[PDB]
Amino acid sequence: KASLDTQSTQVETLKRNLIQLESKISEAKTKKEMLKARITTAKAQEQLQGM
Amino acid sequence: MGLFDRIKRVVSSNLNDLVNKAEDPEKMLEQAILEMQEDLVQLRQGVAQAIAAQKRSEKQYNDAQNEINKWQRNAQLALQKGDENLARQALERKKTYTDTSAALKASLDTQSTQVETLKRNLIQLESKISEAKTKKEMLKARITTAKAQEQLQGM
Repeated sequence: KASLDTQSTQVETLKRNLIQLESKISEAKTKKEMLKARITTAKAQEQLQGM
Repeated sequence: MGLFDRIKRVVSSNLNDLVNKAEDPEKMLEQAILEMQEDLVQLRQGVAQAIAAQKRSEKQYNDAQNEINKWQRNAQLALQKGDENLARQALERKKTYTDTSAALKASLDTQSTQVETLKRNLIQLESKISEAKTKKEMLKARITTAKAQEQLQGM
């Protein structure tokens, strides 16, 4: 029972860690999205040259 | 000295030759436009991905809220039980979860603001391509006038 309780506590922590990890990837994606927005501005400058 | 001097003469000739080969109004605009179109599609996909990512975060946030509610019920049960340790553990669990939920909500709000900006940017980008098309249309009209002059020669 003691081992099970410890195991139960451990799995819950892992699940919480997994959720945190999942949150971290979303944050990275958000950072990537900001970078993508910057790329569009560079593309716009190129478009002006074409005109 | 002349080696450096030789490069300058060569560079001017090389630069002039290179620009002339690629100096096509339609080709230059098209290449940039194609890249822009691809970028726009990628941006739209990214926005869709961001929305999907945001939805996943919301689901996680919803689960956390449900967990807090479950914890609250347990805390109430602990008080009825009269065990101090059980009640204390529940309170600690509620506080960390609440902080996490608040952080998630703040992140979600920021994400929501960011996706909206991207959507607005995409709309602006879409407007920009239309403007380019309008410019191209004006150029096309000019071409017809040139064709008319050629037609007169044929007569």
